Amino acid sequence: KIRLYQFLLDLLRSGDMKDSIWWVDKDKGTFQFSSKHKEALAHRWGIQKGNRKKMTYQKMARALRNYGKTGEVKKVKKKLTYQFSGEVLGR
DNA sequence: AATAAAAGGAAGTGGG
DNA sequence: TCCCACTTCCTTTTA
Repeated sequence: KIRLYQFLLDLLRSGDMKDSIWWVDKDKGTFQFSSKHKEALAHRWGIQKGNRKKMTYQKMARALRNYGKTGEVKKVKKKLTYQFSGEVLGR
């Protein structure tokens, strides 16, 4: 199955949920979720995965934080903002 | 208080 | 066996 970081990168490239997520600085790989519309994006992630429970933004961000150690996605010190690694952006 | 973002330990689930 | 890549649950902290 698709990995969470790839699902988010794919959405940013397609623009299909432009009111839920957007690039802040695409050259740096920084992106930001919508305060009011992030839950719809989280719901889509859970459905794509076929998870038993409804996915929430809180649970999706819990998964996002696990990428901090390996580097694929890191939290930025700005509201609802994260950053992909150069490796993820290049791949 | 009400609301929200951010955090992570711990245990459960999937598919190797 | 036992790690993958999350998911689920619960609690805490800060603004």
